[PDB]
Amino acid sequence: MDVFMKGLSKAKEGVVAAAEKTKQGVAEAAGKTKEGVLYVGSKTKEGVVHGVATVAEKTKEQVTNVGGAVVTGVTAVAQKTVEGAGSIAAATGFVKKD
Amino acid sequence: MDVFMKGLSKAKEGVVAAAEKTKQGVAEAAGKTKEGVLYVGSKTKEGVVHGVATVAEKTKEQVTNVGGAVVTGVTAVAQKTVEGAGSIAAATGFVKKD
Amino acid sequence: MDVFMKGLSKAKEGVVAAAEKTKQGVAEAAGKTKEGVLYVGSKTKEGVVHGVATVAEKTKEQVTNVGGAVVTGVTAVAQKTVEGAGSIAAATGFVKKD
Amino acid sequence: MDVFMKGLSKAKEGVVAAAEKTKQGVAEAAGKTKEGVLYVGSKTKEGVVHGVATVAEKTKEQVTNVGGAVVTGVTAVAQKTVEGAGSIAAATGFVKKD
Amino acid sequence: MDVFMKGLSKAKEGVVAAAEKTKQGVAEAAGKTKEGVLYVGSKTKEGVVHGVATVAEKTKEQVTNVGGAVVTGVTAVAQKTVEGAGSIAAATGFVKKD
Amino acid sequence: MDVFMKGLSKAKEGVVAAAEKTKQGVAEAAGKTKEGVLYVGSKTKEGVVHGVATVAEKTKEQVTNVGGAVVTGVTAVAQKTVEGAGSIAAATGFVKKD
Repeated sequence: MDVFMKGLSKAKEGVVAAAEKTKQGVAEAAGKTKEGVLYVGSKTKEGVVHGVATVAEKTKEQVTNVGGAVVTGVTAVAQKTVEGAGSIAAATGFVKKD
Repeated sequence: MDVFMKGLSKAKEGVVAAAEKTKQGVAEAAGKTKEGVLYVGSKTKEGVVHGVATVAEKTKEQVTNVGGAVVTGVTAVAQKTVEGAGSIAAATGFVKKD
Repeated sequence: MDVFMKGLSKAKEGVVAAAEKTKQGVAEAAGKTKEGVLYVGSKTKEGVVHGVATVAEKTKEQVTNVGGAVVTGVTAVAQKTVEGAGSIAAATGFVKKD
Repeated sequence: MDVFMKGLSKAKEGVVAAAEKTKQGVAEAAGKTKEGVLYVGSKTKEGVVHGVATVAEKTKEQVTNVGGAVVTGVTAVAQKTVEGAGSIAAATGFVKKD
Repeated sequence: MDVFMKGLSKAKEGVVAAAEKTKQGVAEAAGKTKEGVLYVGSKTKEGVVHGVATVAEKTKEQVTNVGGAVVTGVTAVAQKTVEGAGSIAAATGFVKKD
Repeated sequence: MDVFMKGLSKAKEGVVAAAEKTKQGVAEAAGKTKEGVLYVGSKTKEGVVHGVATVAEKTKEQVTNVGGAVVTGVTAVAQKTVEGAGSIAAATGFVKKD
């Protein structure tokens, strides 16, 4: 079970170059992410919200937030004359300069 | 079971160049993502919202949010004279410069 | 079971160049995504909303949101003189410059 | 990949009875057999005979045997008033004797 | 990968009865056998005979045997008033005798 | 990877009865056997005979045996009034005798 590979796997005489993701000026809020996850015979239970109650009576204002991730604010990014955020990959092999 | 591969897998004499995603000026809010997920014989239960109640009586205002991810705000990005966020991949092999 | 591959798989003498996605000035809100997901004999249950109640009586205002992901706000992006977010892949092999 | 099964496989409410082979008075010599063999991505090399030489000169007798299995003799079986070699399988289920 | 099973596999409410092989008065000589063999990504090399030479000169007799298994003799079986060699399997379930 | 099973595997409410092989009056000579063998990513080399030489000159007799297993003799079995060699398996479940 060879699952996640970046290169030579049961191979011969390879020249591999692999880059990866970049981010420049990103503002995320309450996000989830799974990159390269492998379950084998497992049993999970993720991110549930259960049994929520909320009562109001003769009140003038009520603001409630329930969740896995609550974001109530400013998530700002400001850039100016920003230069260079990149993943470079170079590979060279089996050269015969004679 | 060879599942996720980037390169040579049971091969010979390869020249492979692989790049990857980029992001420049992205604003995400309450997003989910799964890249390269593999389940084998597993049993999961993800992201459920169950049994929510909300009562109001003679109240003047009631604002409620329930969820897996609640975002109530500003998620802003501002760029100016920003330059360069990219994934480059170069590969070279089996060259005979004589 | 060779499922996800980018390159040579049971091959010989290949020159492969693969790029990937780009994003420049993207604003997503409460989105889902699955890229390269493989289930084998698994059993899942994702993203359900069950048993929601909401009562109002003699109230002047009631604003409720229930869901897997609730976004109530501004998700803005502003760019100006932004240059370059791209994935490049170059491959070269089996050259005989004599 | 459910390959060899004798019974219920992803089923419900079954009554299965399976018997198997019998042998009574059998004489085998230099035989091969494969029952329930499964190869996955494997590479084998079985039972080869390679590069055999044999020279005679002014000799009065030469008897040679080369092989994977050489049997030069008596393989005999003798039975008399022999009784009973059989595989029986009985199954009974979901009976409602009222 | 559920390969060899005798009974219930991912099932419910089963009544299974399985018997197996029998032998009574058997004489085998230099035999091979494989029952329930599973290779995964393996590499084997079984039972080879390579590079055999045999020279005779002015000799009166030469008897040679080469192989994976050489049997030069008597393999005899004699039975008389022999009774009973069998595999029995009985199964009973979900009976409601009222 | 559930490979060899005799009974309930990921099941419920089963009644399983499994018997097995029998032997009565068997004479084997230089036999091989593999029952329930599983290789995973392994590399083997079994039972080879390589580089055998044999020279005779002015000799009156020469008897040679080379192999993985050499049997030169008597392998006899004699039975008389022999009774009973069998594998029995009985199973009973979920009976409601009222």
